[PDB]
Amino acid sequence: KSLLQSDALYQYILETSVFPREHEAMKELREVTAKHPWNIMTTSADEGQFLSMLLKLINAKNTMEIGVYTGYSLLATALAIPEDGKILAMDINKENYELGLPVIKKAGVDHKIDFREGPALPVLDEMIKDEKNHGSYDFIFVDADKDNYLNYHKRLIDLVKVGGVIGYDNTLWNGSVVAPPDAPLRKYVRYYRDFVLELNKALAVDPRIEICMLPVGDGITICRRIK
Amino acid sequence: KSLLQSDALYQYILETSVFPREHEAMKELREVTAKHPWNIMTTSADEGQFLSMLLKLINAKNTMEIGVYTGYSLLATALAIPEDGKILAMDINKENYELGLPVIKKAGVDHKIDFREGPALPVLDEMIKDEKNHGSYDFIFVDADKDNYLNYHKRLIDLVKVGGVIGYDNTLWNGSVVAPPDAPLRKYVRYYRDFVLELNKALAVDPRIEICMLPVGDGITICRRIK
Ligand SMILES: COc1cc(/C=C/C(=O)SCCNC(=O)CCNC(=O)[C@]2(O)[C@H](OP(=O)(O)OP(=O)(O)OC[C@H]3O[C@@H](n4cnc5c(N)ncnc54)[C@H](O)[C@@H]3OP(=O)(O)O)C2(C)C)cc(OC)c1O
Ligand SMILES: Nc1ncnc2c1ncn2[C@@H]1O[C@H](CSCC[C@H](N)C(=O)O)[C@@H](O)[C@H]1O
Ligand SMILES: Nc1ncnc2c1ncn2[C@@H]1O[C@H](CSCC[C@H](N)C(=O)O)[C@@H](O)[C@H]1O
Ligand SMILES: [Ca+2]
Ligand SMILES: [Ca+2]
Repeated sequence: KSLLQSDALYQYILETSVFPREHEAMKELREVTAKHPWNIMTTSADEGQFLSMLLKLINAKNTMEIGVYTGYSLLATALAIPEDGKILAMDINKENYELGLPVIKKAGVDHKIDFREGPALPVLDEMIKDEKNHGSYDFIFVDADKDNYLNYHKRLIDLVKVGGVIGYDNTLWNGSVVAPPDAPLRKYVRYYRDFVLELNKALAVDPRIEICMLPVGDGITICRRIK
Repeated sequence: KSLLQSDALYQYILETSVFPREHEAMKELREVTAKHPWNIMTTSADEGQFLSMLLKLINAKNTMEIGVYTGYSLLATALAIPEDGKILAMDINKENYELGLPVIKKAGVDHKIDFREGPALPVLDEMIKDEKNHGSYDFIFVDADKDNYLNYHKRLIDLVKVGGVIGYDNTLWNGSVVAPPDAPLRKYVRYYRDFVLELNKALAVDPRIEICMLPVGDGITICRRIK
């Protein structure tokens, strides 16, 4: 499903504004992923289209992605940034990443990707220690844990430059953020729900960023660093 | 009512992301606009936060607005852009602008507007004649009539520069594609749905832009100029 009022409205957007003129490598990868068990996690085409737009608009060149899976956001990112662009991508799996890596290579853009297998926090902590890494990123996309978002934000805010933009994905969490106390949901969404609400409250109050909650995909909260 | 899954969800977005960080008087003007005698068309609380983000992200300085009325989106733009730059508040026909100018004046940011009254089409045509008004606007937001959109685009595509970004409101027109010819929809909406459906199809195919249909309010299509 989606966050709009009708699956038809959503589709109308896809059929008229996304699928036509959408590279193909995306189409390919989106096809490969459909065969995989956890494909429910791949990000939507409409949202990859928005990310493309945004990347272009802010003319980003150096970026980071936490939560790669298969590679949809990644591919989208690499096809948008300039030829000399660079992306630091982190995921705990890796086998899932290689499942899509063939398509990224087939789009001749895999060279902008530095994949690192393993938990993201450890890495973040080591980067903080080097003052050279501070304010060194144009864009940072966060589509991983959830119970770890606030933790990431603590070091991410010093890694993104003032120019800004950190994207926290899934902030509307399937709407569960307003589900009536009596409408049983999947155990995982019920679990991650407390963290999202908490995450959102913190972001709304954080003086170092500007923020915009866009109901595209499962919701992206765009944060622009102001200090 | 919004275009999202539920009113609650839409409220959540405003409750957590807008009202709190919301600008000064955005609620003033918003309360004012609610006093307007006709109060016919819609005024979304989630647009200001969005244009603000968009505008600062592209570092807009020289912009233009076509279709004011109270000036809500106009205020937002004025507040979001630098005290430096100016806004060619192109025009509108009625003086609902006058009704809100007090607030925009009170928020002291009116010194950026260059309001003009009466049809803009004539004005665009003029501007076009001088080969130097081509690619001189950083951003253009169109929330005018509807049958004039396609007519404006034909001109607007030359007034915006590289990234430029032209935005058009109500591009999803409250749920355009309803149940096939058998839906209980007012004649008023059915009349304009025709121009939207068409506007959408054209925009989706124009090779000079990239576009992106975002579900903010009643729908906003962001167009980035590439050719
Ligand atoms: C970390 O986590 C993450 C997480 C993600 C999350 C992913 C999403 O996919 S969001 C969704 C994108 N994918 C989807 O769109 C497809 C998901 N499927 C759905 O949305 C569903 O169709 C249905 O929910 P539902 O239709 O609303 O139904 P419901 O459970 O709320 O049910 C209510 C009725 O069912 C029925 N009922 C009773 N007991 C049960 C039961 N045990 N089970 C089901 N029904 C019932 C009764 O009649 C209920 O009514 P009442 O008795 O209370 O009056 C599903 C939620 C299962 C990505 C990620 O990557 C970064 C990451 O890291
Ligand atoms: N602590 C952690 N560190 C790094 N990656 C993690 C993580 N916890 C979960 N992940 C990963 O976060 C991934 C993101 S899934 C969604 C995003 C992806 N860019 C896409 O568009 O498909 C999960 O697949 C998972 O393997
Ligand atoms: N030629 C014209 N140019 C601009 N606006 C016009 C117009 N003719 C009529 N209008 C009136 O302009 C109104 C604008 S409603 C715009 C509201 C939106 N929240 C925003 O601030 O962006 C239309 O509903 C219409 O009745
Ligand atoms: Ca996601
Ligand atoms: Ca409007």
